[PDB]
Amino acid sequence: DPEGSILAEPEELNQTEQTTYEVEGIGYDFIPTVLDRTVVDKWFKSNDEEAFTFARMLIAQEGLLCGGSAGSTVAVAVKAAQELQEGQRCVVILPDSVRNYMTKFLSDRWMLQKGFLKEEDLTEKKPWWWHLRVQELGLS
Amino acid sequence: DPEGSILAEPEELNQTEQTTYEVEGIGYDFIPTVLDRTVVDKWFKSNDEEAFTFARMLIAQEGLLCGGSAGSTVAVAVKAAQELQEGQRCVVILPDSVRNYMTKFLSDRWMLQKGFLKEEDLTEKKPWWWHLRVQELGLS
Repeated sequence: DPEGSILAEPEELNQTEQTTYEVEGIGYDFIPTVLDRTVVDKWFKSNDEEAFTFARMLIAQEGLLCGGSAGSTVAVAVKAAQELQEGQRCVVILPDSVRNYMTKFLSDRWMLQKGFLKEEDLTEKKPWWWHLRVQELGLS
Repeated sequence: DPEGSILAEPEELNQTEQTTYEVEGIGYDFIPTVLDRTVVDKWFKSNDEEAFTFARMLIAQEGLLCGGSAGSTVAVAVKAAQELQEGQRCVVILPDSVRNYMTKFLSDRWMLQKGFLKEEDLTEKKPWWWHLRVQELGLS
């Protein structure tokens, strides 16, 4: 359940100042009738930053063209499955595709504007010549 | 005695193929009537390249504004004087000043033009930034 929603229980997890989040399709300000919270063993809260980071990581490392909700699910799973051991199995549901987010997190400009990416993080992975200026080239 | 000239004795010293040299004021293709070679203990041959190098060294290090002929004398002095020990004294005659050679060896272009200097040899003493290009500067 993303931060800013009230679905997650116990209620102590929902104590946050903001109720606006960029992730789409999950989280609500009310408990839907169809939702049976009694069968959910445990709940985890997630934030937009980790969701989009994990979605990008999924796209780049596994080839799964998924959206933000999938990123949130995988981010929660990497924490929850720590209690598991070898020979056990985990399953995560990836709801939607990246077609609905082409100009959203899939775009670096949007993430930088929203603050989910930092110049330090973006440039740390870049090669040595990334910061050299154009004038250093041989050009005429 | 400069190379090409025949003032030096024994005659075996004067066995060289070129009869012309850049240095001025010393050396002739004949023995002057006033020259009494008998009072000279030893003779040395000299060339332009070493003479001008010492002349520049004299100016750059000893502060002596003397011509190439003075450089020739010192160029041989460092070789002949090696037989002397501490407490002994050596005297070198410096004929004339640098005034008569401004466009000559005093000019780096003239030395490079005559081949007495090499680009790699000359530039090896220059700072590390010597071979960088203008485009690398910050300019607007």
